[PDB]
Amino acid sequence: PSVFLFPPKPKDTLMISRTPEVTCVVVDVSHEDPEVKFNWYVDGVEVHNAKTKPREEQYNSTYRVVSVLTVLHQDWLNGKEYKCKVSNKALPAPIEKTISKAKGQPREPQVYTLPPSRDELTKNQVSLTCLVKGFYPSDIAVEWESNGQPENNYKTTPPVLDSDGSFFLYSKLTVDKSRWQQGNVFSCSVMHEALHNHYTQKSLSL
Amino acid sequence: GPSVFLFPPKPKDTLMISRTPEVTCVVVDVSHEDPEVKFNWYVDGVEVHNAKTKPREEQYNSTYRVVSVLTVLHQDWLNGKEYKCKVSNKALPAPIEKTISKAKGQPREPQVYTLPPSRDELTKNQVSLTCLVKGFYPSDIAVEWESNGQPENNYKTTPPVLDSDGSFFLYSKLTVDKSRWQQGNVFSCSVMHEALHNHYTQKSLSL
Ligand SMILES: *[C@@H]1O[C@H](CO[C@@H]2O[C@@H](C)[C@@H](O)[C@@H](O)[C@@H]2O)[C@@H](O[C@@H]2O[C@H](CO)[C@@H](O[C@@H]3O[C@H](CO[C@H]4O[C@H](CO)[C@@H](O)[C@H](O)[C@@H]4O[C@@H]4O[C@H](CO)[C@@H](O)[C@H](O)[C@H]4NC(C)=O)[C@@H](O)[C@H](O[C@H]4O[C@H](CO)[C@@H](O)[C@H](O)[C@@H]4O[C@@H]4O[C@H](CO)[C@@H](O)[C@H](O)[C@H]4NC(C)=O)[C@@H]3O)[C@H](O)[C@H]2NC(C)=O)[C@H](O)[C@H]1NC(C)=O
Ligand SMILES: *[C@@H]1O[C@H](CO)[C@@H](O[C@@H]2O[C@H](CO)[C@@H](O[C@@H]3O[C@H](CO[C@H]4O[C@H](CO)[C@@H](O)[C@H](O)[C@@H]4O[C@@H]4O[C@H](CO)[C@@H](O)[C@H](O)[C@H]4NC(C)=O)[C@@H](O)[C@H](O[C@H]4O[C@H](CO)[C@@H](O)[C@H](O)[C@@H]4O[C@@H]4O[C@H](CO)[C@@H](O)[C@H](O)[C@H]4NC(C)=O)[C@@H]3O)[C@H](O)[C@H]2NC(C)=O)[C@H](O)[C@H]1NC(C)=O
Repeated sequence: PSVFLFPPKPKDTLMISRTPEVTCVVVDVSHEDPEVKFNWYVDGVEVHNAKTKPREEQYNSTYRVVSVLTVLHQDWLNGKEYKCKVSNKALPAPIEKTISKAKGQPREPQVYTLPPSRDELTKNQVSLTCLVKGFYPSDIAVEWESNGQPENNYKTTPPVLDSDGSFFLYSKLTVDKSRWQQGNVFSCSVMHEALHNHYTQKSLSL
Repeated sequence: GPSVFLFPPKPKDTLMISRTPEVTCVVVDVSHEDPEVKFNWYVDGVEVHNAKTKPREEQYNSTYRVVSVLTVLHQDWLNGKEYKCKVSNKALPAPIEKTISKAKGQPREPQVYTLPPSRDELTKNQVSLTCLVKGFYPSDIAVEWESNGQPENNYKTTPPVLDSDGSFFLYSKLTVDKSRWQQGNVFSCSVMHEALHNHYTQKSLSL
């Protein structure tokens, strides 16, 4: 087999109402030795909370077996280490993989909305841009709204490392030019550990 | 045994006839016991004989790394020819074949828009000049900034991102001193992509 260990989604660790989890994915499980055991540890202290998902027979005739561990928001954000220890009869010895939050001082994102270029105003749809810079760690979530309703026609770049060791990204919301021209107000919502209440919003309208 | 990585040309290299685009087939984890490596190269399945293969080089981990480089014609790559590298070695149960080409699809022309700093950014020492490039296909592209003929050092560009209509977009962010912006220096975002006339377009930005 092989073992991959995955962090929680950024949004999930920032809101207590959400449920962040670490996920341990075991691939290339054969039919001849299908028995997978998981042990989990949080800073070396064994914990007992994880659930194994119903496996998927993969299209290469191997099993994908997945364990999910719920994490405390504040444990993840304070940098605790999550160790998944995997065993299987085709493995020489148990594989461990460990994960934790990027290390270092969190830095507050600066959020800037930018209207469409004049040149773009010739098209049927236009691009509303939210630049989010100066943040650390790169874990962040960005969404758009209007009139408190999610606007879902948007795409956000991955975080990119900037020259000062912080990250930036851009999010692009596309809207019908007629919605823009009629003065509708659009909001770029940013969630990040270094924002007050883990959230901020910036408006954009004509 | 050995593992093979096959690398495409850089996007600028296939777009400018002055440049030399190359496909590079790298074999690592070649052992001492079976160190001979043989490459065979194909273009659309037809064998070609003009690659340049370098002697094996031992790595610090006591395996060999062996590289073969095939020059490609600009128009072959841009017409979607498939380049196959086949690597034979006596430790393998069968030769390893790897293939690379430009992503399949009709090319699409990048639309290039420049956007000035947000009003709110103007209380900072440095401001952000943004170039939005969208609607392009395939995703191979190059973006640069300059002012007064000279390249601007401090910019970063996002990877291409797949858009909801199947084309790509990206943004590139040039950081300048607020004073330079304020004095009306003209900056220009230049873009190179196969679906642009002369594989180039440029858009300017100033206050
Ligand atoms: C023994 O040593 C050798 C040599 O290492 C050297 O010496 C040792 C002792 C140490 O000192 C090392 O620090 C030192 O470097 C080891 O050889 C390495 O082997 C690994 C695999 O085990 C290779 O990993 C691959 O790397 C490529 C990227 O490689 C480029 O970038 C590297 C730096 O980032 C650079 O080091 C490489 O030279 C190479 O650089 C490029 O070179 C090309 C050609 O010259 C040039 O044109 C470019 O300009 C230049 N670029 C840069 C940035 O410099 C990476 O792409 C591979 O990942 C793919 O495959 C993975 C599976 O193996 C997979 O998980 C990844 O997702 C990815 O998969 C690809 O995904 C995309 C979709 O996005 C898809 O399109 C692809 O199809 C898919 N590919 C596949 C195959 O599925 C991968 O990580 C190292 O390159 C190689 N090092 C060298 C120098 O050749 C060896 O491991 C050691 N052995 C042991 C037993 O220890
Ligand atoms: C049989 O069929 C199977 C399915 O097709 C196939 O299983 C596949 O196996 C490969 C390994 O062989 C495995 O590859 C890893 O993928 C990691 C990313 O996985 C993400 O994203 C992919 C899509 O990109 C999804 O398919 C995955 O499901 C997974 O999704 C994430 O999962 C959880 C859901 O629980 C979510 O929370 C996430 O939201 C979700 N993300 C996304 C985007 O969807 C990738 O990290 C791995 O890369 C690392 O390891 C490689 C070595 O194997 C390195 O080459 C690579 O460089 C990465 O290295 C790490 O990088 C760090 C620095 O960047 C280093 O510090 C680390 O040390 C370094 N690790 C190293 C060197 O070991 C890796 O590619 C696929 O995930 C898996 N597919 C599925 C569906 O599970 C089988 O192989 C098939 N078998 C055979 C024999 O043919």
